[PDB]
Amino acid sequence: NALAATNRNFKLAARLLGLDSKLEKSLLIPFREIKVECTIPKDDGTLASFVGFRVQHDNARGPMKGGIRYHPEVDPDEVNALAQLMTWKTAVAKIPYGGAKGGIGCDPSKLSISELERLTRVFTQKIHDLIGIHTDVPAPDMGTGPQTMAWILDEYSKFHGYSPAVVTGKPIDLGGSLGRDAATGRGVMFGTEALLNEHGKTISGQRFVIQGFGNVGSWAAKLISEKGGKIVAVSDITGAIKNKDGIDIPALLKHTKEHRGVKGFDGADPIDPNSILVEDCDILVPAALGGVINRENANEIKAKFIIEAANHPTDPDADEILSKKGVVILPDIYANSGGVTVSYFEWVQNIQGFMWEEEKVNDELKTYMTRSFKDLKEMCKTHSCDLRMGAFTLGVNRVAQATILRGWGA
Amino acid sequence: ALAATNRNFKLAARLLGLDSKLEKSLLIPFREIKVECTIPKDDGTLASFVGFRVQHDNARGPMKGGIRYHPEVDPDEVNALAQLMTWKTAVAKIPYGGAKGGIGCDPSKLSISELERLTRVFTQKIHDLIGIHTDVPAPDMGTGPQTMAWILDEYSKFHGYSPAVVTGKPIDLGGSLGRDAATGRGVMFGTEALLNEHGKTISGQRFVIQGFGNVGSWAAKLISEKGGKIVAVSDITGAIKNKDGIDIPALLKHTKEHRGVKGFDGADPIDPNSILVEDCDILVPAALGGVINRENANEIKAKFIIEAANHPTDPDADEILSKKGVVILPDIYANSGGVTVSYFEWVQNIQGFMWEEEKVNDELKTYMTRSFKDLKEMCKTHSCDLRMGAFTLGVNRVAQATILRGWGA
Amino acid sequence: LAATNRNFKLAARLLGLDSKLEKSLLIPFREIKVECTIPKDDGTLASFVGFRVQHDNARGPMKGGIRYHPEVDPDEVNALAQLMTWKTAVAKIPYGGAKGGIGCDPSKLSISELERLTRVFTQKIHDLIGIHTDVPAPDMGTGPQTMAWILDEYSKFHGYSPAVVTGKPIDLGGSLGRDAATGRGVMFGTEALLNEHGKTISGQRFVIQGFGNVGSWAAKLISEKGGKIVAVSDITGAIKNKDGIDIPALLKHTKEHRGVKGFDGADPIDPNSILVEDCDILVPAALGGVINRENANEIKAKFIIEAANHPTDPDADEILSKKGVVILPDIYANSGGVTVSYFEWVQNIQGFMWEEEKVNDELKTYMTRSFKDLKEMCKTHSCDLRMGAFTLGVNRVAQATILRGWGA
Amino acid sequence: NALAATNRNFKLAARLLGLDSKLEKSLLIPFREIKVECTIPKDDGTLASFVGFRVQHDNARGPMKGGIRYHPEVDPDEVNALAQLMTWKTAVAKIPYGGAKGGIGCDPSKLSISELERLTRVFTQKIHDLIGIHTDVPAPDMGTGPQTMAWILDEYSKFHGYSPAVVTGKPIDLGGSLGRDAATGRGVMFGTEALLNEHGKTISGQRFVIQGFGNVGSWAAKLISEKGGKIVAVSDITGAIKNKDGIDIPALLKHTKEHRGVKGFDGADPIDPNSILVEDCDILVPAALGGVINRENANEIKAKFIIEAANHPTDPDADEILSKKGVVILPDIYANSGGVTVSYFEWVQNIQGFMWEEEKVNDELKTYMTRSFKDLKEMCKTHSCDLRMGAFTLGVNRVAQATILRGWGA
Ligand SMILES: [K+]
Ligand SMILES: [K+]
Ligand SMILES: [K+]
Ligand SMILES: [K+]
Repeated sequence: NALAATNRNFKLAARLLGLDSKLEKSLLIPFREIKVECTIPKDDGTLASFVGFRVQHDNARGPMKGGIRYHPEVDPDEVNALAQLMTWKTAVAKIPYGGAKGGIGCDPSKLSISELERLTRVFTQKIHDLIGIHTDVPAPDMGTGPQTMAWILDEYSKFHGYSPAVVTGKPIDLGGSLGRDAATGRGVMFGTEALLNEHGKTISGQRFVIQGFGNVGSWAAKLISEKGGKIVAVSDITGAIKNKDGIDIPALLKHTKEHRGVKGFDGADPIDPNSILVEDCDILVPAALGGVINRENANEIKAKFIIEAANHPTDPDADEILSKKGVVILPDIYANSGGVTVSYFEWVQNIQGFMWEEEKVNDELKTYMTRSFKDLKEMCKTHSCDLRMGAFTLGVNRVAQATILRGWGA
Repeated sequence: ALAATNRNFKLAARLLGLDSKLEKSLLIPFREIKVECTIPKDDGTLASFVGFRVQHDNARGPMKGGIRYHPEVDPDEVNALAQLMTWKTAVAKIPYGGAKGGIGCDPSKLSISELERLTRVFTQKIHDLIGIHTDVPAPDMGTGPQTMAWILDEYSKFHGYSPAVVTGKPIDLGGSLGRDAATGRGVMFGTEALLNEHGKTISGQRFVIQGFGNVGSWAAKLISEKGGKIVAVSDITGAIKNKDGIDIPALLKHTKEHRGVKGFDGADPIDPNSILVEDCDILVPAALGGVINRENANEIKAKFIIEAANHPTDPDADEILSKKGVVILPDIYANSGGVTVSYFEWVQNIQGFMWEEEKVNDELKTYMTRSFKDLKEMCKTHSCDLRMGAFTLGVNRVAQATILRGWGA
Repeated sequence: LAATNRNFKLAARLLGLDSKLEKSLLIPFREIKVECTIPKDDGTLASFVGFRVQHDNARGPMKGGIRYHPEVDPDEVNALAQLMTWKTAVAKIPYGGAKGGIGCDPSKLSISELERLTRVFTQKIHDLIGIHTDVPAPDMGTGPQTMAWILDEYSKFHGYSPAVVTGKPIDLGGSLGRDAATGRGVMFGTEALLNEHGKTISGQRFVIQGFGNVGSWAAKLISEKGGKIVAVSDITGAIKNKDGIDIPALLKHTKEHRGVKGFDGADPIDPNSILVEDCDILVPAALGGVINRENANEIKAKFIIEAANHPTDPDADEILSKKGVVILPDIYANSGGVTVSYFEWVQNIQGFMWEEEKVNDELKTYMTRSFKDLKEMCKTHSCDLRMGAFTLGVNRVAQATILRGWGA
Repeated sequence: NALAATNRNFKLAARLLGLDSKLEKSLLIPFREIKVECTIPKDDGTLASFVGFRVQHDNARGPMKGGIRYHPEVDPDEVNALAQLMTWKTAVAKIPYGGAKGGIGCDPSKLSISELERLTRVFTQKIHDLIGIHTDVPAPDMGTGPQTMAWILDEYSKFHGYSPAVVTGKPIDLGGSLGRDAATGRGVMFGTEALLNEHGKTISGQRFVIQGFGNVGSWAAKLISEKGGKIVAVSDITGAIKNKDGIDIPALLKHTKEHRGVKGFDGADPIDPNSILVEDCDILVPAALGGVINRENANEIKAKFIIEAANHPTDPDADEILSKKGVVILPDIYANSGGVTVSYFEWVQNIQGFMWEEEKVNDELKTYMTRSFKDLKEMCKTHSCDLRMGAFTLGVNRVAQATILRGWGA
């Protein structure tokens, strides 16, 4: 209900710009769509056939970037929307990538680790000629992780020699970047301060509600509290906890790693899991799932700021409700761009054959996100639009310019 | 009768002892590609088209399949034809796999300069996905030898001169002699093979040929030259009959002059809808699919039907004509002379040395008789009709190569 | 071992070969060792060494088998690779000599492990071989399926490459007549040898020691050319018939059973006396060094066809050299195999398979020409057949080496 | 030779870690071993045939690195040991290389410069397909030098285009690195300060005896005196000299370069050339050859610290004797790693197409060696072992982790 909106925002941005319909159509059509057969022997000896795939949407601004999703549900339209979304996101970030997205229709929880490596290596064999250091650089996604990237790297290197830059999100021992783990969360804290400063405020003192406590949410909470932010409520799959005076995030993290959830945490009262988004605060950070803010609860949001750390957490219905209430929303396409930005930095480090210290990684991230927020701000002033539309017009403009500069045939 | 393809495959897999897991893998195509083809039109404005190529199976060698320029593109049909080509090349005993591709577009609305432009972009967008030993495209609806010349030309910018990358080229650019008559000549070859098995020969037999294009005319020419009596021929302009035999050479001059058979002295005109039920020995549907169907199958008087066209017999008519004792030479074999000679064109390009036409035709006789022998022996093995014998033979060969090559332990 | 090197220096001195050029001809072009580590079926790791000696490629791509065997003597492997270089030159096929394998016991591995290992080996050497570089073939412990796996795995790195290996299944581009190739070659050379002496295969009495893949095929085609196969031995025992063993009937018996011992139509004889049987033509077809000091004087044949490799070590060579026993050397006699393996490659290069009659007809052409070239070397240097073969082969490699030059 | 101890140290380190015996077996086996025929025309026209070779031991952690030896003595076992040592050495240094080692069995002192170029190019032609920018990067060694590398670079570039990164040790005019001459000596001084700092000490004031005065030894004395180190005794090819207040190193360096030895230096009294190891001081630097410290001279060593600047300078017996005395030994695998580390920097600069100023080379060298020393120490803390074993365990562990992360197929 918010991802079908991708094409809508695009067409909206294209109309904000003076985009010609013929160029718009070209930008909509992906550069390449690939489906491959992945047949492996299972541990019981019998054959198992899976379909791997890769949508390579756009490469005008450089090599394509996108995750590999191991998930049984594969909608052709949905995957295409994500590949296109990555094209604008990389453009908003001003990193020299295009957008792509791939995966294998499969359920990893029903495969042995032996089968998952076997499956991953076959998939790499079937697409090795379609990706590459300067063509398409995959990344982890739902159902895959650093070990997956390691296996891809190993098999790919058999066909083209050692190629650490062919995937990002690798283990540190295999050429992964420092700061990759904290990247998206750190970006969320960075972008929040940029937006607050634009209103004469700073993170220090503000009250935060963080819905979701996975990698992104947990890191956000850590770095934000370290900036003086008052984290008053946090939820995860195990429950939701509140502390009006501020949750001690270091203590929570220590509890959360040991106990595998925020539930049972001494030092914060448990609260109704369905009250977390409507809890009283200044800044609301949806950091788990999509569609959690909708027509059913938009009027009950109390924050003046919503930092879309998760993807598509706010449906179009809630978007217009909160606008007509003075709520500013930092759109996900910008708010969580620290991840893909740092992945660009990982690739750069591999291209340069020399890793950066973490202070440099983080320093460049601050620079890239400061600049992109400024450009994002100026697009809004130019087109008298909200932040989300400013991000899409900014992204579509850059792709369109690069496309035009490179030309079509004769 | 086209969507019936999976029916023939699923049956053949059951006639063979194929494991259900291996059967599913054989159904899954090796690769499916969609590419953006945007070109500047003659007026300067942009035009965007989608090109595509389904590469179904390559167990038995490089993939082979036509390129279709047509605005209507059904994904299932494209996949079905690619799968069909996999079985057909296996029946032919030529070392290819099956593929099928094209661009969704209407060439009648494009200038010739735009069509070259569009063809070159498509080649640039897929050149890394085809190749001398990978995938050898060929013409199909909306493309022809000129299109192949353009592909050859653009592909060679990326890989050096590569005449073997496409078949159906002009003779001047390494196309094969005998390429025009190949399908038609193959039909006559398969007819004699089938008749020889019944102690009969072409000489004397009465032929009805529905459709008089390249395939139909060539069959009529070469069959009449073997002593066959063509008693009726129909085409887009009408149908003409002569119970004592139509003089094909004279008819060919009339049809080349008058762009149709209607008006030919030496054959009375007859109802174009009556052509399939005319009295004869051998009926050659050579125009369209499904022309022999549930409504007219019982009314066929021929003891043999030579499927020169593709899918001329619906499953319904297959059983009616089977029980009435009609032997049907199935399309997958009967018109394989074309794909066989396209293999010969490629072989000649691979060997850097063209064949005399007599060699082309002589190898074709060898390839189609030997494949008929194997086709015959499969039917006896499984007590099945020719069409089912062909699918089981084709699926068995691919399965053998797939199993020999393995799935990485 | 050093058995080969002994013939080589002898041939090198027969020709006027420069000692420095001779040293280079002896040194192999390349020696490769690679680690092949696979997970075993129980999950634990297993590490094997693969290897390939690439001896000489002056005359074209190198050719040689892959042997899966636990015993790996570096001296043997180099000797075999060097021998292949000479063998391909006597055959006049445009190949050089190479030889490789994996130290492992295939009898202790599942087919899953054997496939895994084969593919890993291919990954480890794919960049060191190729359709125009080095074309492997089956050998001890490998067969057509092994070639199929190599073909499949190699093709992931370089596209479909049927010509990268020979000995493939026919379903994957293997040659017709490949199975009978070596056996037919021995029959061809026997007729050439007899024709030089005013005799023909027809009428001559054959005792055939060994009835494996090669021996069985030899017996078949000679019986069909009128040869009287009067005694045959193999791993299970020996049978004799002065009027001739019916090779089809013998083949029927052996195909049902696992040996000829029990064959109606030939009474059994002593398994170790076959070499000393009364006949005109004796064919050692099993193992090396079997013709030796202990039984050389008791050979009654005037003709010995070396179907096996190194069946006569130097000791018997000189004993039989006197008294007039003719020996057709292994380097030529079993070259039918490597010749038809060349034809398999040619067919794959041409993308168009040959009828079997063409394979066999070209086989007859290539071996006749090489025999004629072989005899003239013997006449030129007043030497026996074995040295004549070495002189011919080493001459061809040296000529090719010199024409191509050394930079300068 | 403490060279044959290589397999000795490894199986120990592999046992200190929980290394599966089968994985230990694979880590022992080299990835590839190559022998090639190198036949060239000599200047008199006659043929000469040589055998070139390259052991490529391990590449789990990256491209292989190793020297090319032009030397008539070729022991296969020793060459394999050296390539294996390099695998561990690069892992301790934390540079992304594996270990290799090669050469040509030949005596360059019996060859003209024209024949040496001919032979060098023929060797490159025979192995060009087995090395590469991301595969295996050779370097000078005994019998080869910058000119050798220039010829390799030139001939290789005919086959793969300009490839300055294919070898290190190049002439500076062809992309060689600044500071490469002082690298090993400077590295010795860096590690010495790192070691002393853990003991609350600094280079300043302490007494140095430096045995051997080659490239490494001379540079060490130079850099050490400049930090305040008191070099009280020096040995070289011509003899040994002493000065209880400290030998004036700048003045001596002037004396040694003109005269080509230390024999004759005003400002330092001569001493027994065979007494050099038993001189009283704080830090003794064996900097010439291996096995110079053995059981016969171990008990009377007066230093609390031995900086193994040379390779294999301490035999196993003395290692335990000096441990049983409170003597700390900085092992050669770490102490002289400045060379290989800067060779990595040379490669990096060529990969990036942009040379570093010398100060940057030296600052990065300091960074890499302090970081590796800190890592080396924490390994000792975990395994309660000496510095030498701490280095092997650290290197073997890193290789083992990379190997496992990349996996084995199925
Ligand atoms: K596009
Ligand atoms: K398939
Ligand atoms: K040689
Ligand atoms: K290893």
